[PDB]
Amino acid sequence: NNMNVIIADDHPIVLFGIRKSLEQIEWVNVVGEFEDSTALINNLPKLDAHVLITDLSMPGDKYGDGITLIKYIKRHFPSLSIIVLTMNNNPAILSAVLDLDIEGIVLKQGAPTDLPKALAALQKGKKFTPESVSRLLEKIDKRLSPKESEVLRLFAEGFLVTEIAKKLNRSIKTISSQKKSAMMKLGVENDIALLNYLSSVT
Amino acid sequence: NNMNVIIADDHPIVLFGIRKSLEQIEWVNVVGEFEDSTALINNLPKLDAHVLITDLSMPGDKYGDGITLIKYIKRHFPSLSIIVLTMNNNPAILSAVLDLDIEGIVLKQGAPTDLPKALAALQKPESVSRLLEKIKRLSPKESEVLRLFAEGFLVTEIAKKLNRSIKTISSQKKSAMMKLGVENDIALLNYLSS
DNA sequence: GATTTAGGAAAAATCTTAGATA
DNA sequence: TATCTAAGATTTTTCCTAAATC
Repeated sequence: NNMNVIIADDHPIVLFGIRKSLEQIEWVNVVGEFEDSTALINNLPKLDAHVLITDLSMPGDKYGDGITLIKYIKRHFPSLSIIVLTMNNNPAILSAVLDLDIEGIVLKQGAPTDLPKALAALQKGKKFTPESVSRLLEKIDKRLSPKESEVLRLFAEGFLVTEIAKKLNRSIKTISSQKKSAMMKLGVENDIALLNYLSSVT
Repeated sequence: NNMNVIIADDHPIVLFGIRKSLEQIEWVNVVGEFEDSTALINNLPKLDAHVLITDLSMPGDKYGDGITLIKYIKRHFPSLSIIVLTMNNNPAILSAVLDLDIEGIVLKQGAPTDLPKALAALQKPESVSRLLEKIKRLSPKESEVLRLFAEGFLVTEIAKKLNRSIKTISSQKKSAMMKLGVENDIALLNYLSS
């Protein structure tokens, strides 16, 4: 019935915001606020807590951030239910976080009543998906072929398409075709978006 | 004597946060919260308001965002004092924003008290703008074009948004890269995240 | 039976340059 | 002096479409 929450976000003004917005829900209890991964993981065993609410990227270098951070948490506190609350509009990175079996994603964009919804579905033992989230996942075997991986690696290294083409003794259109379809598979629409995925799981 | 604030940020959870933290200060009045540039500029004349508190980037395509958006505001409501509350430790982009002559910056990182400080200095030359200044500088368009790019927008798309030619925007991006001593798009973005 | 490879067509982004601004 | 703008020819990349490969 009653609920124990830990909030982790590196923007203190946001942390304040989540605390104040969660303060409203009388079956929720804020039990720790944390600003880095390290303070978080150190105090995790100390608070019996049901729910962790985190952003992806934050400071904290021994335990990391993003996927890594969580994966560590699911591994070591499997009892603990994580909601990711992110600014991240990237379909692929969100998609990777959903392959982790977490209990929620909630974008920081247009989601005033989303969090309470996300948390309320956690009592029910159900998942919530913001309309905003599923919209972001509309683009989406999504696993990529060996050439596709190569072409992508080289690209994520700084190499240009025409340069990749020279290196692998293949046509520019071949390499572009390869990159382009990798991006299709990954549900990612532009180079900025691709590179950001490419450093998320890396 | 009393103070009227308009808050504009696209994260509603954050908007809530700022409203609740400002709610504490009895000589401050939240008079409008806004989530895009267009709703903001449309309601600007409707609220006699002293202070706009904004992030850089938000939706709103008639009037844009960031520098452009600000500059539009200082042009049309020069009475209005803007505090920018932003979420990036990019030195270059911030550099351009501090050359803008607004009446406050506050980073979203580590600044629970900074916002009422910023507002309180406005009662009584800029302290807040002084505060992290120490920490090859790029031109206002150059910063914008770069920001927008690093936001995921394509050169062609940037061009559409700003009602300017693709060659203008490319020329701007390219020279920003030159200023920054960076060779290619991969290299630029990687800088842009430090 | 999907991946690997490209052709021409096409569009997107850069290398010029150059007037204008301020 | 540095910055804002964009036409002009050029380069890079993608769109569309289709062949051999494995």
